[PDB]
Amino acid sequence: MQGDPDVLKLLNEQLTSELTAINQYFLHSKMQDNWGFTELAEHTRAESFEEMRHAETITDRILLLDGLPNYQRLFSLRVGQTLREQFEADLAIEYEVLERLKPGIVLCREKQDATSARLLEQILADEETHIDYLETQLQLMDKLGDALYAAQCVSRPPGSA
Amino acid sequence: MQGDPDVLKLLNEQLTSELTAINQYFLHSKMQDNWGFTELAEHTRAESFEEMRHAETITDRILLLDGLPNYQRLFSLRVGQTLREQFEADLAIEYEVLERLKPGIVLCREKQDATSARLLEQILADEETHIDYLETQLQLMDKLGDALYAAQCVSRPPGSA
Amino acid sequence: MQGDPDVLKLLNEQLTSELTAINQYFLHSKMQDNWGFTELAEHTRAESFEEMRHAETITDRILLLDGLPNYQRLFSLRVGQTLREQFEADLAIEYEVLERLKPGIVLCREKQDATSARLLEQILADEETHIDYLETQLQLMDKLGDALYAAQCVSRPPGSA
Amino acid sequence: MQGDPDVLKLLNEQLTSELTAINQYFLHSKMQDNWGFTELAEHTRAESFEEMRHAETITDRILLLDGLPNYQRLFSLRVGQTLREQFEADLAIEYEVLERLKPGIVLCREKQDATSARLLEQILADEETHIDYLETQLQLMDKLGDALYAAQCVSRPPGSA
Amino acid sequence: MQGDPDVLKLLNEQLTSELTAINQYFLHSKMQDNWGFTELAEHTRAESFEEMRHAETITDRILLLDGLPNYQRLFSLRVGQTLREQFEADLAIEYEVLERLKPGIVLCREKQDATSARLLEQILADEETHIDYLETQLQLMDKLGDALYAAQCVSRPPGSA
Amino acid sequence: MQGDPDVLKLLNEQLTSELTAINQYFLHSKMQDNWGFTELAEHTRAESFEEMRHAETITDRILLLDGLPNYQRLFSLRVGQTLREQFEADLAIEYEVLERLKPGIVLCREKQDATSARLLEQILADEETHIDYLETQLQLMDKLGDALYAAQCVSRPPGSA
Amino acid sequence: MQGDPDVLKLLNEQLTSELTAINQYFLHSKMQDNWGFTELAEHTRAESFEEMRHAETITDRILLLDGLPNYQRLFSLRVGQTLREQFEADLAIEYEVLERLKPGIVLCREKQDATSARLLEQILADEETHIDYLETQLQLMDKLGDALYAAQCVSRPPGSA
Ligand code: HEM
Ligand code: HEM
Ligand code: HEM
Ligand SMILES: [Mg+2]
Ligand SMILES: [Mg+2]
Ligand SMILES: [Mg+2]
Ligand SMILES: [Mg+2]
Ligand SMILES: [Mg+2]
Ligand SMILES: [Mg+2]
Ligand SMILES: [Mg+2]
Ligand SMILES: [Zn+2]
Ligand SMILES: [Zn+2]
Ligand SMILES: [Zn+2]
Ligand SMILES: [Zn+2]
Ligand SMILES: [Zn+2]
Ligand SMILES: [Zn+2]
Ligand SMILES: [Zn+2]
Ligand SMILES: [Zn+2]
Ligand SMILES: [Zn+2]
Ligand SMILES: [Zn+2]
Ligand SMILES: [Zn+2]
Ligand SMILES: [Zn+2]
Ligand SMILES: [Zn+2]
Ligand SMILES: [Zn+2]
Repeated sequence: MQGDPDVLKLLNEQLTSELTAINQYFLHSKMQDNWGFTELAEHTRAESFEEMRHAETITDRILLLDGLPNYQRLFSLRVGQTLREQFEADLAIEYEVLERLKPGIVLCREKQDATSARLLEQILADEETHIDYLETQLQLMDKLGDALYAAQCVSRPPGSA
Repeated sequence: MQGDPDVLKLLNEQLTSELTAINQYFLHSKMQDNWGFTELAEHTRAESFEEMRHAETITDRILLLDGLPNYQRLFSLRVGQTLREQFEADLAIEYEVLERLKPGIVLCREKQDATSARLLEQILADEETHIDYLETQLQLMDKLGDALYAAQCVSRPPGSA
Repeated sequence: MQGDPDVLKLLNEQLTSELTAINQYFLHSKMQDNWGFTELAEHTRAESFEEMRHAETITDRILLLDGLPNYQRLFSLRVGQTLREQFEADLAIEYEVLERLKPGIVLCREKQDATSARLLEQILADEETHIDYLETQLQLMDKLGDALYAAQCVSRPPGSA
Repeated sequence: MQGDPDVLKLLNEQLTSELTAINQYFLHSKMQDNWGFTELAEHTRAESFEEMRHAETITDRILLLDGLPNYQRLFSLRVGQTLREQFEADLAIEYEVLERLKPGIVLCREKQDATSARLLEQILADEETHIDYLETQLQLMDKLGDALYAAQCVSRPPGSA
Repeated sequence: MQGDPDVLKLLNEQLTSELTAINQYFLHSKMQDNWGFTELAEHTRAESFEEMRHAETITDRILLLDGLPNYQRLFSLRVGQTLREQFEADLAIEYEVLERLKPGIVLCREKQDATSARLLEQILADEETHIDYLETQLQLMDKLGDALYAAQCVSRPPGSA
Repeated sequence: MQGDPDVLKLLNEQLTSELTAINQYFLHSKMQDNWGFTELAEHTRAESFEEMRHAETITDRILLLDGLPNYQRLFSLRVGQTLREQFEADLAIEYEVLERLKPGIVLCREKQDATSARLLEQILADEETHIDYLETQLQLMDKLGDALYAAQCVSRPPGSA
Repeated sequence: MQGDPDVLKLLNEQLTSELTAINQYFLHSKMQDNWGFTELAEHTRAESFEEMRHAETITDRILLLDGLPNYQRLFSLRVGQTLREQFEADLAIEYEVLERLKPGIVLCREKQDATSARLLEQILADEETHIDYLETQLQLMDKLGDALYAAQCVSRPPGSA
């Protein structure tokens, strides 16, 4: 099938977001592991795999629509130097996803591509959950304190890479 | 620990190659799936996961050596538009790996970092096997003919993405 | 026990034939593997193991007869450069086995060494089976054509060594 | 087999380190247990057993090379009086192992004793990992604070020797 | 891939030595069986199979490097006529392997073929182990006496081929 | 049998001390439960049961020796109103057990009642263990701080009676 | 708890013996393995582990009594060059343990430390049993003769390190 050019442009920009999120989350999780925050690392790693799945889903749809998935381009990674900065870095990307997909979904349905819209509706709900998780962590750090919060991210006894 | 700066530059160069290989192979697998070569696509996808593992292994070592893993850089993807071109594209990056790692391993041992050298020795063996597979497929296409080779890459009956 | 000196000379000639057949078949199977004909390679390797078993059985009898097994001597290997040449090379040694064992068996039963004769009767029937297999493959290549026959010797998707 | 005299001297020096690390680690873990840090004690004990295993592996190779394993000599134990001191003491012998084995490995490979080299490459990798665990715990204590870190090393309810 | 011409020459000489050791060990084991040393025979036969596996591993590497495995040449068998002579025979060829592979591994690494070096490092370790076993048996025969040693090589009651 | 009058006096004083420790420990555990220190409560309750078993063992021996177990007398309970006070309370009575049983065991043996001595030796060992636990907890509260220590005595989320 | 200073000195002296017996026994078992006496080596290794267990038990008690376990000091190893010499060497340290612990036990009971006494009574019983095993083997060698005894310490077929 031939996809609509604007829908393909949109799926491709979202693809770039996902490939960027894969790297950002993956690296965060590895850095978290290396700092001793092994319990938190497991969770960030899983976020990474969800992004891998998003990238795949989008690639499929781009191919089905006879487009060219862009695996060449990445956005700028935000590599945080502390737990708080890492949550904010990943929060920043998730909110860029909303800014895009909120009008994006509406644009797909105007173009009468319900299937693309539904696919992006599913990704949006997944990213809204990530946002929810991240925002709650930053809120928890505020309530517990950085030290105390970080203590909930290590195993007993603390472990390593 | 502090890694030797030339060793880390080499580990990061290799990391970039792995990240590039992940994208190249994964896209190739998806494209093979969409063309109906679903049997071949399963194998190419597995090659992609092996690169993901290489990236991870290298990332760990760079961190242990207190370096900064570069997840920002990719090399240029070669996206082939036929099966032969895809094998040739993937073969071209595996050969780049050899050119890098062959003197690389010797440099690591000279710098007295035998652990990073063994890590790269293991990746090198893995990539030599990928080379062997790819060169054998290009040979087989010559022996069988493109059509008949391709016919061994579809299921019974042929399927789709 | 003292074996008859002509029977021991015969048993040793055949052992040399088996030791040669072990190498020829084994190397053919490894070659086939490296060409991508992995399915065919499994069958040639098994013919190798059959020859290994013949060599052992003969070895045993030579020893029981207080002879010296010759493990030093090999005949000339025919190392084929194509599937057809490999079948022909392997067929050529099986035919040499026939020329030897057909009068050989009669000779053993003349020397009143029935047990060695039965030993060789068993080997002869196994080699007649290999001849049958080989002759049928050469016929099949003529019926199917080289490429099409070879395509039945790869897996789906084609693999390698 | 007669081993190279310099290889043997190196293997024996490393043996002495292992025997020392056994006692230091074992005693550390026992002290940790008596302080109530029973969860951390299990990890420290395990490090002990890893050292016992290195001692054994080296002993075997010294014997295979007709040398005399030195079970008489120990280095100076550093017995720390605090968790931080203990990590620092154990870190200090692991760094001594690096300074020995990094040129040690190159020396074995020069003497053309690749088997001894490989054995020490494996010990090196193991000790690099202890170093990584140790430096991560010292960093964690700085991020969490001594009291909070310590509370991750007791069970719920806190236990004892 | 095209292997280095000098490394292929080495791998091929190693292969001749393995093909020779298969024959030597195998025949020794059969001879041991016919003398009644059936328990010892089991162990010698296994050594034979280990040599078969080395021959295989080397063949695969020669083929991956586009070389021609030499299945035609054998070295001179040393066929011992007593247990002591057999251990000496077999020890003789294990030592020739060392003479060859100690500088060989160094040469592979200089040629920047780490993978072939690693393959030979593995074989070297395996042969060092054979040497250790063989040297131990010859020393045990000295300690126990030939009769008494031999008595530990038969079953209860002694069996036969 | 008729026990020695002096050993019976000792066994009976020991019995009073056990009956007292049952009550003290049991009440402490219940109090700990009502404060929310439910994980700590489990351990204190078990200490109570151990004291019940000591009381039983002593009763049986007094009866076998035709004595009159004194189930009427208690010593003064020390009921602490904080965790620290409770450990101190319980430690106080374990130390009184030592004061009594150290010369007691010596006295049984002088009276030639080895069996009663052995029985008390077993109790002494059990109490030394209680002392070790208690002393460790008081030292841990010093290291961690009262709040932090107490936090290791609650479940997640904190529970109640 | 504060242990009696003389009890602590005795426990530490015995600790030194154990640490020495660990090394002597372990090395003996490794040497026995390299000589081909692999069946006897398994028994000698086990004695080693028993010594490790004594070392641990003593360490625990020294710690419970707020002493400093001495992991720095070793006595002189007697490394025997023959099976008979090894039994004699190991017998010589077990007899040193008797000479220490026989008055040691009486001294603990005088200091009214019955728990330490019991712990050393248990070690004494264990070492009395090693002494019995050791003196029985020396007697057996005299009854069977060295060669014949030795042949009961190898497997069938004789093995190696
Ligand atoms: C092109 C971007 C990528 C795509 C589309 C992708 C896709 C996937 C998919 C579909 C899986 C299996 C998911 C599952 O069923 O659990 C996966 C697994 C994995 N990926 Fe990726 N990935 C990408 C990049 C990366 C990168 C950059 C890394 C690390 C540097 C990485 C590391 C891994 C690891 C460690 C696993 C699982 C390990 C295994 O079982 O092999 N991936 N990926
Ligand atoms: C050309 C050199 C040879 C190669 C590369 C070779 C390789 C092998 C391999 C890969 C196996 C499978 C089992 C294993 O290796 O663990 C095997 C089995 C065997 N080989 Fe060989 N071999 C060779 C020559 C010989 C010779 C000269 C004999 C003498 C009889 C022999 C006797 C056997 C026997 C009895 C078995 C097991 C029987 C069976 O599995 O059916 N081999 N060989
Ligand atoms: C002298 C050098 C030593 C060597 C070569 C040595 C070797 C070993 C080996 C090979 C094991 C079993 C391996 C395993 O289960 O993972 C072991 C276990 C043990 N070792 Fe050592 N060890 C040595 C010294 C010590 C010392 C000084 C202590 C101090 C008490 C010690 C305490 C233990 C304990 C508690 C175990 C495990 C107990 C068991 O499994 O029965 N070892 N040792
Ligand atoms: Mg399509
Ligand atoms: Mg670090
Ligand atoms: Mg015979
Ligand atoms: Mg030796
Ligand atoms: Mg090839
Ligand atoms: Mg009564
Ligand atoms: Mg204490
Ligand atoms: Zn996503
Ligand atoms: Zn997301
Ligand atoms: Zn790779
Ligand atoms: Zn690759
Ligand atoms: Zn045959
Ligand atoms: Zn045949
Ligand atoms: Zn170590
Ligand atoms: Zn270590
Ligand atoms: Zn070999
Ligand atoms: Zn060998
Ligand atoms: Zn009690
Ligand atoms: Zn108590
Ligand atoms: Zn002991
Ligand atoms: Zn002992």
